[PDB]
Amino acid sequence: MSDILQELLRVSEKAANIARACRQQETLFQLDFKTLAAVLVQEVIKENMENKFPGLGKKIFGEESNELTNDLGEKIIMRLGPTEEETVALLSKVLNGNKLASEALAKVVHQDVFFSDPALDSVEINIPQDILGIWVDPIDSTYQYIKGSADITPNQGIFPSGLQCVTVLIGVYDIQTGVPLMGVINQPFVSQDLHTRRWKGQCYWGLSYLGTNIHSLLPPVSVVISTSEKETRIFRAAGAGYKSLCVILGLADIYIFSEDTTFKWDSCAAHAILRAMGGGMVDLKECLERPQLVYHVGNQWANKGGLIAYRSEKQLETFLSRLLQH
Ligand SMILES: O=P(O)(O)O[C@H]1[C@H](O)[C@@H](O)[C@H](OP(=O)(O)O)[C@@H](O)[C@H]1O
Ligand SMILES: [Ca+2]
Ligand SMILES: [Ca+2]
Repeated sequence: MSDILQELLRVSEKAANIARACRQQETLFQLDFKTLAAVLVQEVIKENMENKFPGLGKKIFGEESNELTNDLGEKIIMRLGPTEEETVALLSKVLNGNKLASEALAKVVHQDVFFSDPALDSVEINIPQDILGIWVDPIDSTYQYIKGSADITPNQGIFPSGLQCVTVLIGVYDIQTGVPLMGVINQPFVSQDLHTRRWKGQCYWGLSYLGTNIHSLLPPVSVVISTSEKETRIFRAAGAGYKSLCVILGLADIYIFSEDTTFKWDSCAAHAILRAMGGGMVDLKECLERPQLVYHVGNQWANKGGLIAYRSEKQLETFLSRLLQH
């Protein structure tokens, strides 16, 4: 429902805050750290949603485990809190007792966020909690996150690489039918002030429930196609979330992926937002033999057969016609 969606936006901003903190504070920029940040962000999302909506916390699935393996080989189960002290203790257990890295992490983990949207505040939609499943990618395009390029110049509005390709993806789907219902995409690194080195982000939301379709306000902007960097008119770009975003905003009309290296958490949130706009994601191999992606049944959680992401079915039929006449 709209309430759950507002909470998801809030925790998306907290996740973006953790992601930015790990690269803009010197002690965190010091420092496997990428999976540490990913597992931490996923756990922050999960625990916030469980605390605000009891019973939801078990329904939140993601790319990361909640277990980590420190330098000694100890398995540590990630449970934060109940407040900052035990979080600093747990982080000192994972980070070999580096006290100020632990303290900075717990400081931005437990820091309250009051990020809202007046558009979604008046929307009053209720959805029974028992039917909701959640796929979460805490940090999409991890290689661009660690690479940290800030100076990349886009091509026709599309960044081929850089921190702009990093996203936090939170998708909600129907447990029984497998249809995506709700979507949040957080872009933590959209704009950087050259003189303060501070990054401004963006967030996009969508909802598609029983014939009702709402979405966040989009900025104003033959076919334009986005492909990934290792895919084997047409632009290359990093990030599954980011390419779906290019389709959402209209920077591109089709996003094709022919490999089987995406998963439900890569595509769920974006699929829901696209669905709220008349678009969707279809199974690529299924269309070529002549079928929307579902999120309740696995194979394991990979989107086997690749995908096409589209905002307008007009463009999809045009493209498939021209495509398989060769
Ligand atoms: O950048 P591409 O070429 O679109 O490749 C995508 C990449 O962006 C991420 O979505 C990646 O997940 P992750 O970054 O979370 O490991 C996914 O597995 C790759 O297939
Ligand atoms: Ca990821
Ligand atoms: Ca991913």
